[PDB]
Amino acid sequence: ASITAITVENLEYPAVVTSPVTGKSYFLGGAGERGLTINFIKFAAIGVYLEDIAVASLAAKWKGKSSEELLETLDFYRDIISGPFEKLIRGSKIRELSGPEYSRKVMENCVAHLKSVGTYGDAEAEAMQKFAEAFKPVNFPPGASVFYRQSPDGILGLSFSPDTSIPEKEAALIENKAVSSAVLETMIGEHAVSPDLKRCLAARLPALLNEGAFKIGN
Repeated sequence: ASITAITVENLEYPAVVTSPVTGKSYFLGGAGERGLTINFIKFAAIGVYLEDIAVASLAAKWKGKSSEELLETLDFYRDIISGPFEKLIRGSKIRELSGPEYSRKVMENCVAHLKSVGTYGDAEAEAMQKFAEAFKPVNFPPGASVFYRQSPDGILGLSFSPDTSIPEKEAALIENKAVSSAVLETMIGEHAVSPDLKRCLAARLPALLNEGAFKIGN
């Protein structure tokens, strides 16, 4: 039919979001849940937004592929993760979480990843320190959100909100190529814990990739 909003555990993810920081417009690629290993306890919801130009970019290699084919093609997610377009990730809590509580397990996966690809030098350790620091003064009562703005120019912007509305400014800009893609790498890349996100993107992209390009209006 047409692109749609996704609701996760009562956390609405709009079909379209426009960034107040770069003016770029994104479309919902998919949403997912993320919880713990104790009974599986769901803690947060996650939505991956891709800039509208991402469609033209992915078109040549992926238009025509079925959702079944996309889901199994690791190379599909590498074009999503490292594609020449901005990505926006919004994590919204189901269960209250302080900055550090949350930033804790996010940095875990990120540090691991960077280590397994040989890109975790001082610069990378420094950037992750700035990342931890941006989360310290923040708290995430259910409904509250963190917006990771992954710039194509190697910037990772960090925004925090009381609800699911997008902030007008960012609390921090982390300038490191490897780290900029790390967060998205941990959610939809090869060694992603939960399939939820990868499955959702495989499901909703085929419809789009076939309509050529896609511009979220003037």
